[PDB]
Amino acid sequence: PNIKIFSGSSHQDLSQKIADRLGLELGKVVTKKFSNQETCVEIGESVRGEDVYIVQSGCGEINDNLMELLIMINACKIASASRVTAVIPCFPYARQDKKDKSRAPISAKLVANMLSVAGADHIITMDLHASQIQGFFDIPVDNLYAEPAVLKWIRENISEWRNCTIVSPDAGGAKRVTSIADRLNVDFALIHKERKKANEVDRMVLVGDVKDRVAILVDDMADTCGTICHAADKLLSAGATRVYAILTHGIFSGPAISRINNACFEAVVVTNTIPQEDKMKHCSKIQVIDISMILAEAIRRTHNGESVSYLFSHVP
Amino acid sequence: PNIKIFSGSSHQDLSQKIADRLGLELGKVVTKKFSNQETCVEIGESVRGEDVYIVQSGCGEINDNLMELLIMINACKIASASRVTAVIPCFPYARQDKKDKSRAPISAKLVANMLSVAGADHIITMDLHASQIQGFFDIPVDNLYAEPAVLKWIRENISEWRNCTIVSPDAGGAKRVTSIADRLNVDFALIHKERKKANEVDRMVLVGDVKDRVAILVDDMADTCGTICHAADKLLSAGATRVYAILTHGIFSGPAISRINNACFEAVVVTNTIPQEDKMKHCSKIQVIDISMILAEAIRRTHNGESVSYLFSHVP
Amino acid sequence: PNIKIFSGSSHQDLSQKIADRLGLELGKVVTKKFSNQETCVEIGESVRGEDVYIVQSGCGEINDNLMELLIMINACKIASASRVTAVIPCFPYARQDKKDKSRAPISAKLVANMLSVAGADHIITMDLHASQIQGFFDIPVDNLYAEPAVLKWIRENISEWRNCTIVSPDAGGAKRVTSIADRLNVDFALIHKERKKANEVDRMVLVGDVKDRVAILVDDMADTCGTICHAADKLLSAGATRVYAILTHGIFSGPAISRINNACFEAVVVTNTIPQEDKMKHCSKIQVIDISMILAEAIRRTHNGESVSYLFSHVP
Amino acid sequence: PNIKIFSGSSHQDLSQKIADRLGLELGKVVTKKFSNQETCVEIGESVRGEDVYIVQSGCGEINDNLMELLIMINACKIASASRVTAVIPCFPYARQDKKDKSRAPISAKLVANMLSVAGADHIITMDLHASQIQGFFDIPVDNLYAEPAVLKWIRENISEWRNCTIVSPDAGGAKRVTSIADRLNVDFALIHKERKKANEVDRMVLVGDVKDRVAILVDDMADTCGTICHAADKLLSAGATRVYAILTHGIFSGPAISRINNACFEAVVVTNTIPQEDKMKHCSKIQVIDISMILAEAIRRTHNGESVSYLFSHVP
Amino acid sequence: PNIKIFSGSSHQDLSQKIADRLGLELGKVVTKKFSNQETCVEIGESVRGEDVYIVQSGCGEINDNLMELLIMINACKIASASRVTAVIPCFPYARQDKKDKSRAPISAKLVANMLSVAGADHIITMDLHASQIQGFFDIPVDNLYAEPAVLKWIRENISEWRNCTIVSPDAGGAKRVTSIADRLNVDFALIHKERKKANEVDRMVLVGDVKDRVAILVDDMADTCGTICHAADKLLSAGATRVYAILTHGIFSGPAISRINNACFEAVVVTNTIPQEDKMKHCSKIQVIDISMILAEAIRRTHNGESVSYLFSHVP
Amino acid sequence: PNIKIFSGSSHQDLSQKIADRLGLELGKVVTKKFSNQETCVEIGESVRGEDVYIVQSGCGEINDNLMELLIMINACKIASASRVTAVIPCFPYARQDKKDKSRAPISAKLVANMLSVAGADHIITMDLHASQIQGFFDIPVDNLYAEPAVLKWIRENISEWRNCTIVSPDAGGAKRVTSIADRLNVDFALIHKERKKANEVDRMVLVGDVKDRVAILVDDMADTCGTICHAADKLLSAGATRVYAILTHGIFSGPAISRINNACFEAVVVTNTIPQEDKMKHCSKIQVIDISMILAEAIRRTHNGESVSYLFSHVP
Ligand SMILES: Nc1ncnc2c1ncn2[C@@H]1O[C@H](COP(=O)(O)OP(=O)(O)O)[C@@H](O)[C@H]1O
Ligand SMILES: Nc1ncnc2c1ncn2[C@@H]1O[C@H](COP(=O)(O)OP(=O)(O)O)[C@@H](O)[C@H]1O
Ligand SMILES: Nc1ncnc2c1ncn2[C@@H]1O[C@H](COP(=O)(O)OP(=O)(O)O)[C@@H](O)[C@H]1O
Ligand SMILES: Nc1ncnc2c1ncn2[C@@H]1O[C@H](COP(=O)(O)OP(=O)(O)O)[C@@H](O)[C@H]1O
Ligand SMILES: Nc1ncnc2c1ncn2[C@@H]1O[C@H](COP(=O)(O)OP(=O)(O)O)[C@@H](O)[C@H]1O
Ligand SMILES: O=P(O)(O)OC[C@H]1O[C@H](O)[C@H](O)[C@@H]1O
Ligand SMILES: [Mg+2]
Ligand SMILES: [Mg+2]
Ligand SMILES: [Mg+2]
Repeated sequence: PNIKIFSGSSHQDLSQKIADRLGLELGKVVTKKFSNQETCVEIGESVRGEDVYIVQSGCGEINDNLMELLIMINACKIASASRVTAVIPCFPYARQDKKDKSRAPISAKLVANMLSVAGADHIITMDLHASQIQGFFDIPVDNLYAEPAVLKWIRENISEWRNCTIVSPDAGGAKRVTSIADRLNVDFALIHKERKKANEVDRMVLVGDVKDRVAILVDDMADTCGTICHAADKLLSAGATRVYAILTHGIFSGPAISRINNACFEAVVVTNTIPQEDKMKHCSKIQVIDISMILAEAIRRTHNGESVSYLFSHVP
Repeated sequence: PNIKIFSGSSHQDLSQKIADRLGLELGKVVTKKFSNQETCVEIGESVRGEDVYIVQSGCGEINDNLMELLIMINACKIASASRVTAVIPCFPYARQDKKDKSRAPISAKLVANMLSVAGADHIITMDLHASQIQGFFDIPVDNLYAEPAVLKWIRENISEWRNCTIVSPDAGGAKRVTSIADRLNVDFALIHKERKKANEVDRMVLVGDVKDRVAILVDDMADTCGTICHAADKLLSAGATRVYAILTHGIFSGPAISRINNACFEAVVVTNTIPQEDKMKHCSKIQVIDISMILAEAIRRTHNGESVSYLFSHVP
Repeated sequence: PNIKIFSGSSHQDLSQKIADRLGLELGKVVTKKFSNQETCVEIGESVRGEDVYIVQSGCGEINDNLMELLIMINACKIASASRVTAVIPCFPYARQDKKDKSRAPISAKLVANMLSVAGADHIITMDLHASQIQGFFDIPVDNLYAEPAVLKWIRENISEWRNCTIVSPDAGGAKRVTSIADRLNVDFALIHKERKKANEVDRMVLVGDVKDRVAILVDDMADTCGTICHAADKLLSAGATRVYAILTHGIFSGPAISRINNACFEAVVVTNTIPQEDKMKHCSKIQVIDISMILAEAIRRTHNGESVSYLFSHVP
Repeated sequence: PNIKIFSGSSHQDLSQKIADRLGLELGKVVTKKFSNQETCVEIGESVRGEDVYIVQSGCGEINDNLMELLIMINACKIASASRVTAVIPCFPYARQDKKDKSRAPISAKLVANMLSVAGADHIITMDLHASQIQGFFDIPVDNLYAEPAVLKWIRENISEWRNCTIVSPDAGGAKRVTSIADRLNVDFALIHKERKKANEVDRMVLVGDVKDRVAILVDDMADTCGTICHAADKLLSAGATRVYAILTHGIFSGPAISRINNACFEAVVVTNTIPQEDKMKHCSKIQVIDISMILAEAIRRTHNGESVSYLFSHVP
Repeated sequence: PNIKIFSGSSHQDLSQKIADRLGLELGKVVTKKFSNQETCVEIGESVRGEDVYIVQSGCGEINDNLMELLIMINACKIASASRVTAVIPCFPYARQDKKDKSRAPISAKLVANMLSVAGADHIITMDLHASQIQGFFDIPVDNLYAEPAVLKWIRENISEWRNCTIVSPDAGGAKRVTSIADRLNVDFALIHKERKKANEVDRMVLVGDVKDRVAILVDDMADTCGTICHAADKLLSAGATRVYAILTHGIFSGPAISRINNACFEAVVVTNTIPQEDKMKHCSKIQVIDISMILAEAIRRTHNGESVSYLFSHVP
Repeated sequence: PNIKIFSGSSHQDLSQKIADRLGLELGKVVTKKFSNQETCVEIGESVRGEDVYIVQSGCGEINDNLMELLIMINACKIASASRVTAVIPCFPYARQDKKDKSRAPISAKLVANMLSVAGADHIITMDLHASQIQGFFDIPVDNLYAEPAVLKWIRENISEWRNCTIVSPDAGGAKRVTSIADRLNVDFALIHKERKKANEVDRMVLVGDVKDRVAILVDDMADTCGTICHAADKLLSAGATRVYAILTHGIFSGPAISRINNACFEAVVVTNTIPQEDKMKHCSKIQVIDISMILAEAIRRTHNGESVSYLFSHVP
């Protein structure tokens, strides 16, 4: 079997980068819409007995892209592909990973079931919002970390990183922030927005010392940037000299760009798990860490039957 | 168990009509989008041990609506509903019902599998593009016909219906047209657009006599109205006095409204399996047959454990 | 893995032809009946890690043959075959492909589920009564066409084929007839037997012109030959000079042979998806198109991981 | 839900007896064959929300009957039956319950899987050839014993039953014979036909004393009656005064009737799990124990949610 | 259907309390071991059409208890129970909820799959180590909180609770601690043990102010009490006046009792999701919050088809 | 793919013998217990695309070992092993192979389902208590016989084996004993313990002649040795000169060692499907037949795609 890399409509630049790093051309696929807005998928080459990797991030037109991915997976399976792997850099519906409300769906589990029934044999993803999403499948799920790339960026772009403090913008980010602070041998802090019992002012509590130090906000994603912007205001109010925000998934939906442009961030750093070209044109603060080499190495090692553990300590 | 009727965002007027005919209020659901365009479903009441019917047509934002339906089905199932029925008046991806091309997906089968894995126990639909889609599920699938309502409309709105000829706009509609012509005891004709071997003019062949008679075009759906418009030009060129078009699913996507407005149709008749309010505002030729009574009777009989065979001979 | 071709009891001559065209000997199998008429299957060689193809048509003792096929598939799967493919030239129960009656089974879907649970990984079949039967499986299903062979036979055996008209014996055959007429660039006609509302005479309506022309009846199968015989009487009554019947599946059950012998057919042409040796001995009108080369090429390309699209335009 | 009893073509007299004992009329079903010998099933009444019991023994046209049963189960399931129970008095393919040969199918497991995929929720059967067949399903399987009826017949029809010896015709029947001998407080013996290493004479070894005593052969079934006839010759050669044969399943296929008529049996006693009317007309030695009351009580208790343990100690 | 409460061997006192609060006697079950240490389960009464709740905590002989629970679930399912619910107060293998190591199993997902294949229709559990474990099933999973009972205990047993600080013993407990601190309107702190890069001294970092205040350690479980004991030493070293530890699952395996007896805890508070009678006899610091009323109310509401949302704000 | 042999904690000496006979080192696995007695499995090497064989007998801590095996299977599957085979020399819960009691679980079927859901693709086992357990899986199950090794031991260790009688200790062993007696061309006898109707003395009935002959007791297993010890007393009381006991599974749980030491056995012969080192230290009568060569040959032939039928006639 040979590696066949197919791109959905979501992140075709990332698919191209992965294919170039693998020394391959992208597989021939026409991914369009019928007139009635139904997804049209036209695989333009044989995938018989091939090791098919479909790159599709959960971003942009989320349901459009997920349906595109499912249809492409099913087409490859029925076309007798040896193995179909869904490379989903940003897993859609990952934040709907539990039922903590009455009648609430576990949409991440539904997406996992849909991918399984479409015929996916393997999932490659980066920085799942909850790592337990790996357990939502009965197939192997690669949950790659952007943490080595984040550490590289911090050590190369922040002069006073050895005296910095890594800040969690919410309680759920504590593990990620503590891991990064341990790897950098720096202090960490946590910011919590307390629960909205009524319609008074949202107030943020900070635990840890950030006074007269550079604060690096690290989180898994910035959708509306309410979390990171509120954390940034709190950090400046607490005496932080400079505030950075580093995310792996830059969704930047809704008012995020205006929020960041009016915030105090020295830089907002995201990976290219989601296309950022449009976002960077309206926000100069955004910088992008390319993770295409990580995904390409993961695909290559999956095809060659080699461990991907190397990707959790080094940036290829 | 009690009937609980929930509406998706696709066709809420039809859901309201069904609920009124059942003497019920629509179940409390908030069906919106998160900022990143992920589907948000908030069922506002208990469905424990209830007989849940979710009305969602395949129309408008097709993938949005289908994801909404799947999430609502899964939420109801996890919320311990006694039974979850998907009332899908127009089945999405129904035209992708076979693999007659290399690497082509069977998207209808994928949609059926997704509905099954979401937890649907029963499907109620009207005039499946292919009746074999019933076989795409392992659960009961009600394939209701709009034919009795179509016959009622023909007998009440076309004065010379006894001398009319029912015309199939393509080869695939032949069974539907022959059934309608048999029930009306009238002649039938078939129109075929021959295959596009090269880039010459599309030419249509008509088998049957339509000269100096009213021609009624009957088809399962009109998406772009290319089929019915081309058939209408052919019918007028063949000597038909007046041309009607009767569909059960009025999709009217893309250039359909301009096509119909510039066509020669006496009337374009569709059911309300898809919302038509916007379409009727731009095309006076469109008239709507309400099928909400058929769907309401089907839901009521399903809940009461009664046969729906009555719906195939009478309009309630 | 190597190709292993196993024959059921249904069509062993076709299995032999396929094996010869593949340059193989048929796999050693004893397919008999126990005393109590239970199916006895004794695979006489190892199939470990082999690519097993089991040839069994739906014909003769239908349930006997289907049980034989299921038992052989399961034996091969438990015997650790790399892949088990059911080569079913005529799919049994294919006409029971929908539920258009109260309490009616979808027997084609049940057969598909039984084949899936027996362990079939791939289905190769010719001219499914409904192409949507491909969607009854979650495994790849090859629906081969006899149309290229039919076109070859028409062009080589009917002198006036360029002025002929291809006739559908019922409404459901319209797509097949229009496709053949397009490929031959000839006229087409359709014959419909209207629905039996009471016990009066069955009357047939013909749409299209067949007067003073050769009429070729093309259908997917002739079980009792009531359809083709009634169509032939109608065609002669309408002024057709000569009438041919071309089918892909010659079932010829019940009164079919006497019907054909007393009909006006110039020739009844079927493929050898079903054994015809016995039928030809009692009806001189029957001629057979060998499709063993099509099936052998399909099996060879499936084993070699090559596209079978070539089989839809050429007869090997 | 109400009890609905449907009969297949196999044993309709037993179905009638069960229905009469339940105070019900048999459900309206037409079970015939299409012209091409495909099974035709036409359920003539609604089974919506009903507790459906389908009676079909594995006998006669075995594959015909099993396909009939599967199609009826699937039709009832798709017709929205509350529960579908397969009442299979003699389980087909029960003797193919293991793989003790290379490439041998486990046909009993395949039949169980087919019944499960057809939609059976419950199996009621009598005296499975191997009780472990209960484990071939994931649904409850009632394995009823004919042993209480056998003990009743022995105590009422054999005057010297207290001095009799119960004889196993093979090694596999030892548990059944020991259980019966324990319940009767009588001696037991075992007869073994040693393995056919070459083409010499089949010789039978008897362990236990049967001299000058009545010998009762007890086995689960008599298909060809080779086992019981050879055992009877051995028992007479060993000095048994009279020889009885008691089976629960009288298959009597092939040469069984001539074998019994030429044997020395005082009586051959079978239950009516298989129709015996034809067999009794050609063999006066055959007597029938009616087990319809056992099956009717099992169905009634299953419907009422009551234990069937009473059936293992008493004959209702 | 009626509530049937069955106890495994793990926590029979809790099962008795639940049954008393439900006004029921525990179902008759013998749960012992065969001589070869295989689990023996003997359900002593009919569960036909019953709503069966099996109480079995993941504690003590973990694999013994889990196998007991699976066997009891399967026995109830095969015994035709209407519904089988596994009441698992402490979910076993819950800490193995992700694959963050090479070749690491997701044991929680395996346990969920085993419960699903045993036939569980519903899971009721308290304070899952990861709430995403709800997504490991395709059945409803009730993840009850001990938080209302914890808040009640804090407000009734700690005089200076309004000036206390709730402390997370690790980064993963941050959400639980922030929720509790929000509900009490008190400060919170977090303690992190940094990663063991080499064999130097384990050092703990504290973020937040605990000086001269009562510190309440809140975590989901205390297995070896290394986390809470190390956190307690850190809290005293940081100037906390008194230190409490509140857990929902008191596992107290290995050296936990000696660790607590030599620690500085004012009280170690656990629920009775795990039996604590033996632990309290050797550690006077341990106090138990009874949660049997929460579980009993959850079971009663599940049986009655009522929401359990009331249990997340009130202690019944 | 390469053979990877992994050992559980149950029988590591047998795993070592298998690995040596295969010329391999055992795969690196740490199989321990967490503090709370949860199974900890740490596979120490890549199994990507490997043919993994996990050796784990059902013995010792039965539930501990079975959970270990399931966790290791699941870890190998998620670690992308090409194929995972469970080598289970003594199948746990094999005696719970049917439901012959009210509410009784079929624990063997549950174990099979658990192995299937863990991801096992193949099962290799020796002398299943019921061969129908092969039918409890949908994957191939190798049921190897210790009979050739038993025959070798008899012919090499019992001087008067040609005049011996092979004795079944119960009715269920009759097939095994008759097969062995046929292969040795010797007499056979059967011993039955009649059912315990009340609390009187257990009495044993012997059918067959053992007077003044060596008696060889052959059974599939000796758990408590009650069966073989009672049979030995009966055989001596019946005039047997010497009594041997040959089992394939020596469980020897509970009072078995004291029972054997106080019995009259010339030798108790078992295979090493279960570790016997501890048992032999307290009972000199126990001798061990090594079957590691049989298991190693089975694994090697499974990997090489060769028949294992040779293992049923010869000891490698
Ligand atoms: N150091 C690590 N940190 C986090 N996750 C890891 C780590 N090592 C492995 N994983 C997880 O395990 C998966 C597979 O691990 P890998 O080392 O590539 O080999 P294997 O597939 O045999 O376990 C990765 O995709 C990742 O999800
Ligand atoms: N021209 C065609 N007309 C009809 N069916 C086709 C055609 N081409 C392909 N198919 C269908 O697609 C199946 C597989 O197509 P093929 O071209 O062999 O490659 P792939 O399996 O990769 O799709 C065929 O078995 C057939 O059912
Ligand atoms: N005494 C018995 N001997 C043999 N099988 C039995 C016996 N009692 C029960 N069974 C088996 O258990 C099944 C169901 O048992 P039953 O006592 O009716 O209640 P439950 O279904 O709750 O177990 C029966 O159909 C039969 O297969
Ligand atoms: N306030 C809440 N906090 C956390 N989990 C909740 C809450 N409300 C509901 N849940 C979760 O949802 C499950 C079921 O919710 P409930 O309100 O009882 O009704 P429904 O089952 O219809 O959703 C609970 O068992 C719990 O896991
Ligand atoms: N002589 C035999 N006696 C008993 N069981 C056998 C015998 N031959 C084969 N089997 C069973 O069949 C299984 C596989 O058989 P084998 O001959 O190795 O080839 P195949 O897997 O192709 O059937 C064995 O593992 C065993 O369970
Ligand atoms: O401990 P024991 O019961 O004596 O030995 C196990 C026996 O139980 C079962 O019948 C096995 O076939 C053996 O004969
Ligand atoms: Mg967060
Ligand atoms: Mg059409
Ligand atoms: Mg923790």
